[PDB]
Amino acid sequence: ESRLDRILESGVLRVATTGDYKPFSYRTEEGGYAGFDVDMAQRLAESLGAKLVVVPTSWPNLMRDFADDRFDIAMSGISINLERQRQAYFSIPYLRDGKTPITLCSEEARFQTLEQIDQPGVTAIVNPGGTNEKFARANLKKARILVHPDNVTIFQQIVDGKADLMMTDAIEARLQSRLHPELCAVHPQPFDFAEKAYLLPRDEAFKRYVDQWLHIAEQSGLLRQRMEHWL
Amino acid sequence: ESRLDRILESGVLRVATTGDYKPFSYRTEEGGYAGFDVDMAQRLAESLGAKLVVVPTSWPNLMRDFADDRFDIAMSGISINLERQRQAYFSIPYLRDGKTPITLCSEEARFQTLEQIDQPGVTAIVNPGGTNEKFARANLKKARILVHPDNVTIFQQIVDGKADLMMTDAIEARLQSRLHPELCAVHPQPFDFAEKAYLLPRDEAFKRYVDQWLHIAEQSGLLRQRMEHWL
Amino acid sequence: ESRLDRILESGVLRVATTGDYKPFSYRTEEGGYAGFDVDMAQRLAESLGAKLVVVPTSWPNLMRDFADDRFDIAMSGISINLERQRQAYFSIPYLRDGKTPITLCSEEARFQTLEQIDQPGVTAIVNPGGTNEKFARANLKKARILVHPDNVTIFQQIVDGKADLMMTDAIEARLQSRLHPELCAVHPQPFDFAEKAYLLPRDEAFKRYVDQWLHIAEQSGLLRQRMEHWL
Amino acid sequence: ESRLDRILESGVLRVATTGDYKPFSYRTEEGGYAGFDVDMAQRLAESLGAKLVVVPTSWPNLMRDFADDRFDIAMSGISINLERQRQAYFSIPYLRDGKTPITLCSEEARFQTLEQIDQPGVTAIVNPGGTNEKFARANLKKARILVHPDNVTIFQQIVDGKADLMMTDAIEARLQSRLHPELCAVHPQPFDFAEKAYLLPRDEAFKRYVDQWLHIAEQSGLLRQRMEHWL
Amino acid sequence: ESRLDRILESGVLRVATTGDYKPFSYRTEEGGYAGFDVDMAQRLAESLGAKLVVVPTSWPNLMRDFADDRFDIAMSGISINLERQRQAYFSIPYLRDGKTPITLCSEEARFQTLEQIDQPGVTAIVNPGGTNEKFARANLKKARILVHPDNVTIFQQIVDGKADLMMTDAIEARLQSRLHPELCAVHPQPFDFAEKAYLLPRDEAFKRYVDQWLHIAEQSGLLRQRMEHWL
Amino acid sequence: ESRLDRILESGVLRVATTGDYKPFSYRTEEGGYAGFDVDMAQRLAESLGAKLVVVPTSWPNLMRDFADDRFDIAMSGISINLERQRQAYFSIPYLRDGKTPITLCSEEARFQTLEQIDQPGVTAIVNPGGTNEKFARANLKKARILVHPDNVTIFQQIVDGKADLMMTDAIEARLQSRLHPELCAVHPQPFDFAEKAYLLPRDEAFKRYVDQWLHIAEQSGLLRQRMEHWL
Ligand SMILES: [Cl-]
Ligand SMILES: [Cl-]
Ligand SMILES: [Cl-]
Ligand SMILES: [Cl-]
Ligand SMILES: [Cl-]
Ligand SMILES: [Cl-]
Ligand code: NI
Ligand code: NI
Ligand code: NI
Ligand code: NI
Ligand code: NI
Ligand code: NI
Repeated sequence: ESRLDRILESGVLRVATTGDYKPFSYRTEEGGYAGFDVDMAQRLAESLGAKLVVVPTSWPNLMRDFADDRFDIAMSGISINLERQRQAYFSIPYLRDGKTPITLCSEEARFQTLEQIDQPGVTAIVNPGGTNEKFARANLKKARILVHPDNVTIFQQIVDGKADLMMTDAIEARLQSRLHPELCAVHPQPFDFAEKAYLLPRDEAFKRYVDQWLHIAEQSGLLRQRMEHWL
Repeated sequence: ESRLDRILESGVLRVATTGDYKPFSYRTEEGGYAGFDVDMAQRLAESLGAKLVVVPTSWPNLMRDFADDRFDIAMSGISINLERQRQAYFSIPYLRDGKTPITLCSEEARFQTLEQIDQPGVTAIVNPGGTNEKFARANLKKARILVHPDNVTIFQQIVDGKADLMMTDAIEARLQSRLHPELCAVHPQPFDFAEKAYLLPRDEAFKRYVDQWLHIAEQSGLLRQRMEHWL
Repeated sequence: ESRLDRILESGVLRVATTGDYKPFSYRTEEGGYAGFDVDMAQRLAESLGAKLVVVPTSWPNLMRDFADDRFDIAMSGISINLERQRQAYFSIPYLRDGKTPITLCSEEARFQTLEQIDQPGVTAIVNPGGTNEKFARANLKKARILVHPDNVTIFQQIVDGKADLMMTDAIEARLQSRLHPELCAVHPQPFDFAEKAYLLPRDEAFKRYVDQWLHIAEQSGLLRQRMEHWL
Repeated sequence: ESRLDRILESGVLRVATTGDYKPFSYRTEEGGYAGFDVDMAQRLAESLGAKLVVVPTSWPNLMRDFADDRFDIAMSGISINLERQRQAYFSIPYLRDGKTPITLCSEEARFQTLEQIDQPGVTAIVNPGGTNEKFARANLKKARILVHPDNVTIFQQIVDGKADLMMTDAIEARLQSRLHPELCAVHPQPFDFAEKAYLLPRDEAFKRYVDQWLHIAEQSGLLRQRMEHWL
Repeated sequence: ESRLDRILESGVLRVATTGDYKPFSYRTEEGGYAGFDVDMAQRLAESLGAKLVVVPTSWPNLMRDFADDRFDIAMSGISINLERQRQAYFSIPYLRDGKTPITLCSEEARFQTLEQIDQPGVTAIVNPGGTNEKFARANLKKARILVHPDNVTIFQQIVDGKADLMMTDAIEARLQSRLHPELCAVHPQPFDFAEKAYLLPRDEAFKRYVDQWLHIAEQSGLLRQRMEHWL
Repeated sequence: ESRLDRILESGVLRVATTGDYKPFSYRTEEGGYAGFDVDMAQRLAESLGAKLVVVPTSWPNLMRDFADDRFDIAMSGISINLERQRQAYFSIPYLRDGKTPITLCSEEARFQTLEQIDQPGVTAIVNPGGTNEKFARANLKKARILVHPDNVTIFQQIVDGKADLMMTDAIEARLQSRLHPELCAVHPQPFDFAEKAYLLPRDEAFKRYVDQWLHIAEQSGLLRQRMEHWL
């Protein structure tokens, strides 16, 4: 009936992950994968008596890969949103997040609200083809949106004065502000709300299983332990 | 597979509503529909890229209209109950409510408990064919139950002395006690428990979508904003 | 479509229960069944206009009986675990529990953690073929595990010095420590986490109904009332 | 030692109240006092075996009357603030409130934040000599502040176009928006935070008593009962 | 300045206790004292580098002994009430309780509310000179109140048919219903609210210390540990 | 009467701080003070219309300086403990913390509990004369305690193999594990409980004021804002 049965029979759990989003999912020096969600993936696979098989995907290709049935579950710092919910399921959430500006610490007071940010003289930098760009284009009608394809240098462009800010996952803003003390994550009284969860096929029994596993992890304190370790 | 796909393809969301229950659902002077649940309906339709098409229904006809597939979702100050759950699904809840007496303020102390209310000398007035009548007949074995078909004058009958009280949705009792300072909503330490939710077909993917949409509204604070506006 | 419809048509709800686990499920002097979960079962059956038909099962046979479709729901102090979730569904939970040591009160400080317990000189007694034995074998690599088939005398073996402790449901440890003031339930800052819930077939509509019924019981305070009565 | 002893000996509790703030404190047709805080005052006096003696005061005179020892406690919809805390004590709080704009419903979107409100072309109306005026002058450096002494007509000035909005207690904004459907209370995701509490002398034992009384009212559900009745 | 300093200098903490209220305070076979509050007392004394000296008191004499300064703190299953708050302080609370009927299990449905209980044909038994008698006389204007001085046999009188019920601390009702399976503690949706706390002199610094000690016990989980052990 | 009045009259608030505990209190390149608690200190002083005057103190001298009345309040990442509560007051708490091991990440599993840590072959390093040393000596009867006076190099000694771990404030362990990815903060399901608060004189009115100020900061979200900025 269900993918749950298929996974139990094959002894393989195919987990898609991007490897481009520390602390959730990133590449080891040896070319392997590591991170909070890789850790969780190992635990889910083990609960199913299954080998963990990591399937590479990317943000632009995530939903195409989903439709093509390239994986059983995607675990990679993925936000729940209604566009994705059109085609897929999500597990129960494991983290509260949301987009938020990262900007020069010296300019923090200037960029608290969309109204302050959405001005002709402002430049918001974004990476191409993902939810960051969608969020910028949906919420900025006046500010310049600068699309920057090289994610290795994107935050550096803010420091270098090519852009005023980027609006990205709060967890990313926070981490980058550590990598670049020059930068600060804006933190109003919240800027946007979202949750992280695991992307699932439209499969009732498999979702019930994944949710039960994640719920036990959450209530037992295991989830918090791993979050304290990684995040 | 799912009604979710059908709605996404047709670009129409059919929402049933009664238009007889301010603040959830009522008629504008022009003959249109307005209210908290009409507002929410517009937001759900928009999230689906769909036109909102309001389908009239009524309390006596609600479940018949459901069975006849006259709508995709019903949004109209509808309480979750197990009788309806026999045939339909409900979304996650958006409001805690429950039946409660509305009575003369001067008589408030007399009507705190079913035991006090369920006495030969008491008259409880009710509207025909809905959950109010069912609740009265299930909980009053001694008191007189007076069925009154004209909802425009029903609360006036309490003030006029034709009945001692009515047991109805707390939100309605509260509102009517504003319309008629003569009346008070009874508020024990609670009288009955119920939640309001949206009536759904037995459709897993569509329910998951609606719940995700409503959950985001709830956690982001949007739901509270609209409740503060309307309720 | 659903077992929900079948139950509504037949007017019978088949509930499996073990009758070997006071306060959830036990036998009356007359050979009937009683307990918290029998009480709840009566309420669920009544909500469905159905006769309650109790179907005997046992811990070793529970999942076999499930696979054989011997019952509609099992209600018997059953813990949610992922092994069972492989084949079945669970309702939303009604009690937080988890395994915990029961030991001589005089030895309580010695048996707070698995590390203290899992030592060559320690003997943990367990009943055969259930989750207690599985838990012991999964968590004790050094201590002796003593399998004792006679559940009537099993706790007596601790008092009699044949074993140091047993690790069992906290609710059971607590109750037995009342039956035997000689014994104490260990209570660290928690030892293991689990929830009790009702075992369901993979049936979406029936699960939605059961969950709605149980949710109303929980939020209305009925669940707490019955727990205060029995537990 | 304490005013507590003095009140217990004299059998009189002097409670100051303004009588100008329904639902907390207002005047009856006969010239008496009524309201939520008068109700609570009666209960506190009764707990002390004391007569309730209401002592009139006003917002401009409140702290002067306090310094002059004209009362034992003031109960009148009073917000805790640090200016008052310089000289007085407060009981534990009984209501969460805070200032918020009340404006034309048609203009609600324009007045969500101080930044939007504090513009040259905007006029904020306020009553003289209280916390409303202090709040306006502390938070508006550009907008016009219009001082209006006649509290009976002050909200009417907004409707009449003499002012764009007033920033006042949320409970007042809410109530006035009921009196004038023309007006709406602004409700962002919160605009300002404050609590209502009772004004006390610097008297440890008397504060401990009042807090114990109020805590019992809160935890027993009595407080909520009276709030549901009045507010 | 404070009793805190005096206790620190003398190295003695005088704790009053009744020894007539298991599980809080009772007598050992050897004539010593034991119980949850004796345990807590030892911990408070130790934190102060002080010897624990237990001072006997009784319910009728508690406040007289307080006034006579016979002890530093009383720890004995004592409820906070406003009568005691007239003269003494209380620590922050450590347990939520309240009076509740204990009655024959077969009669449980008959005695849910004061209204049902307060009838001419009903007899409520009470022990003399304490809060139980005060509660009965304050809340029963019709029922017979039977004063029974022998606390060893008082619950037996209910079983023996000399009385219908007693209204006493919920923790006591619960325990007695264990001692006498014949009896049940009534548990409405709550009957009365009260908290247990420690009785303190009007001494600010000593109260701040005791509260800090108890707060740490509560937040660290120590309090729950001891409650799980004793209660 | 109170120091509150004295501060209001003098227009000076003397705040003691150590300047040796980033992120709470540290020295700027210019020799000034900075940090979360310096930020909060500025806000408290401003609320009192007072100049902030920072008074240097140190961990060994803190309580001596308190007794000598060298300051009005101490704000410096100070934990509430009962030893300090003997002489001083604390404000309400602003942060939950507690001691926890920091150790090599590779050795994390070995040092989860005091029992594992307190072994002959283990060396715990500590700084002299503070709560870290007191905690080590109170909880380690077998492990070696190595006292290391140079706080600049103390964590380096763990990395260098001179010690296995240090037990220190969780916030410090966390920060140092960032400074030294080589190290990890242990995070069991909690190791020890403590709160941070501000050290106050035994002065009722001043404590009530400080608590009111801090409570407003907490409930308004200001406290969280500053914590998100600094911590
Ligand atoms: Cl770690
Ligand atoms: Cl509005
Ligand atoms: Cl019972
Ligand atoms: Cl009312
Ligand atoms: Cl125990
Ligand atoms: Cl920041
Ligand atoms: Ni770790
Ligand atoms: Ni609005
Ligand atoms: Ni019962
Ligand atoms: Ni009322
Ligand atoms: Ni114990
Ligand atoms: Ni910041």
